[PDB]
Parts: sequence; structure tokens; C-alpha cells
Amino acid sequence: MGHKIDTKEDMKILYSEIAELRKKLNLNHLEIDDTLEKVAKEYAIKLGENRTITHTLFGTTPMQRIHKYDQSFNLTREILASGIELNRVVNAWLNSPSHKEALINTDTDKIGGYRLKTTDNIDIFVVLFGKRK
Repeated sequence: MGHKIDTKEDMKILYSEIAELRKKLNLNHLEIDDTLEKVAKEYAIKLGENRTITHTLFGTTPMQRIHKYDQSFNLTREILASGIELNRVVNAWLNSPSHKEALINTDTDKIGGYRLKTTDNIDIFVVLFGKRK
């Protein structure tokens, strides 16, 4: 895998876009969560190293990946994207019924994600949603 590029600013844009979408629907406000951000980043790097996009890499599930760091999450969702520009990704997820369901969910109060963008043209979003016990 090539070198990673900083995407902090990208994720600030994306969080803001998702927040505005949810606000226009009068849905609940999601707070950015450090644990979800760490899990999303670790997973995004594995997806990129292994040349795949999948929710079940190495026999893990999104809940299980989050429970490795914090077992108090009792409800979670995961959305992925690859090869899609930042200013197109929300609409690309809205066009998928299962992805749209996650973006407009009322079950979770926390969000955290990561964008992997590398020098060899890997471009992956991982966005997680969660609710703690």
C-alpha cells in the first residue's frame, strides 16, 4: 500500500454534510466519538491493505470490531465507500436503500469515520454509527 494522505479536513466536511442532512429531517444530532473514529480508521487501513470492500473482513463484524475497544455499544451500523469523491459520497449512499437507512437512523447517538486516501489511489470511507449502554 502507498503512503497515507491527511484527510482530517475531509472528514470535517463529511460530518458537517451528514449533520445538515439529519438536521433538515429533524433527526437526532450525532456526536463525534473517538472510539468509533479509531475503529473506522483501523478497518479502513485493513480494507485498503487487502484490496477489498466488505463488512466482514477476517470473520469480524462491525459490532465485534467496536467491542474490541468498547463493549458498551449495544447498537451499531457501518457504511463503506470506495473510489467516490468527497462531494459525491453522501448522494451515492442515499441511492442505496441500506446505506440511506444508516444515514437517517434514529437508533444511534454517536458517529465516527475515516477516509483512507493513499499515494497509490486508494480512496475508502468508513463511517460508523453507535449507541452505548
